This record gives sequence, structure tokens and C-alpha cells, in this order.
Amino acid sequence: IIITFQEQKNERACIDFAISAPQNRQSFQYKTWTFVVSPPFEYFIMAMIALNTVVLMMKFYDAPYEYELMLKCLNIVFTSMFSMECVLKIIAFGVLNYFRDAWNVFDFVTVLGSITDILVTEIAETNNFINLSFLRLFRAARLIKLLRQGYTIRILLWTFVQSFKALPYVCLLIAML
Ligand SMILES: CC(C)CCC[C@@H](C)[C@H]1CC[C@H]2[C@@H]3CC=C4C[C@@H](OC(=O)CCC(=O)O)CC[C@]4(C)[C@H]3CC[C@]12C
Repeated sequence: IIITFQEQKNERACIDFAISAPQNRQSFQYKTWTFVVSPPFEYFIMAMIALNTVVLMMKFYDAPYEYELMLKCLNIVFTSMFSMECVLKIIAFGVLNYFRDAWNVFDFVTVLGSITDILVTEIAETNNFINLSFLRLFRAARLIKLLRQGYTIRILLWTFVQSFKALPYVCLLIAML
């Protein structure tokens, strides 16, 4: 099936078709922009991503309850820092400049999810709905930010996923089966 697969030169055509294909310095805006574009800031964010994943891993069953309290405090600290990072981005860049990156939207959504999770877990039992705990996905989903830094693996995933997006009817045939 691999050897004989119909196509329904090309490199040059794709290259020739793809051939078609920052913020200013005024005030404290520029100071915040300089801080958030400083490579130390981005590296610090990466490091705290790593530490947050470590804290997410540190959970285990039947903890002394001085361990769970420490984990909750660390989660509060991490989500507070991430909200602060989102605030400094939304100030240093424009609001339109921020919500038009397709990654800053994701970071903002995960920050709001984490904050809502923190707020709910304190009085969660009073909701009495099966969807009380689904807000805990955002802490885990914060892990994705390293997939950006993993260059070849991000390229590989994006290529294969956009390939899957161009075949919506084979999946419909399997669903029909
Ligand atoms: C690439 C690595 C360096 C990054 C991740 C490091 C840690 C976040 C991971 C490494 C292995 C994990 C540990 C694997 C097994 C232990 C012991 C385990 O202790 C028990 O189960 C005792 C309970 C009982 O015996 O009844 C609790 C989780 C814990 C601390 C885990 C805590 C988090 C750890 C240290």
C-alpha cells in the first residue's frame, strides 16, 4: 500500500507558492517591553514551567497532609506568577497585539482556568455537579509550553496534524464503518 499509492517538481512548486508568504519606544510601555523581551525573563518562565511540572508530579497517595498543604501553596504561587506574567505581557504589548498570537490566548485561558480552579476547590463540595473537577486540566495543560521549545518534535507534530486536517473524509469512512 505504501509502495503503490496514487498521488490523488512538486518541491519547486511548493517553494514558489510559499514565496508569496515589534513595539515602539514611548514610555513605561517600553520599559515593560524590555523586561518581558529580556531572554532572562523567557528562560525564567521556562524554568518555572519545569518546576510546575515537577510539583504536578510530586502528588502521591496518603500524604502527611503537610505535604498536600505544601503542594497547594506551591500551586497557588505558580498560578499567581503565571497570572502576573500574563499581566506584564498584556501591558508591554497591546491588547490586540496580545490576543492575536494563538499562544497568548492559550496561556491566558490556562491562567484563568487555574485561577477558577483555585477559587472553586475551596467551596467545591457545595456545587454537587459532576463537572466540578474538570477545571484541574489547566494545570496539566500548562505543560504544553515546552513543546514549543522542542523544535523538531513541534515541526513533526504540526506537519502530521495538518496532514490529518486535509483528510476529513477518510475519518468519515471509518466513522461510517
Ligand atoms: C527528570 C527528573 C529529575 C524530574 C522529575 C523529578 C521528581 C519530580 C520525580 C522523580 C521520581 C518521583 C518520586 C517517585 C516515587 C516517590 C515515593 C512515594 O512515596 C510513597 O509512596 C510512600 C507511601 C507508602 O510507602 O505507603 C511518593 C512519591 C515520590 C516521592 C515521587 C516524588 C516526585 C519524583 C521525585
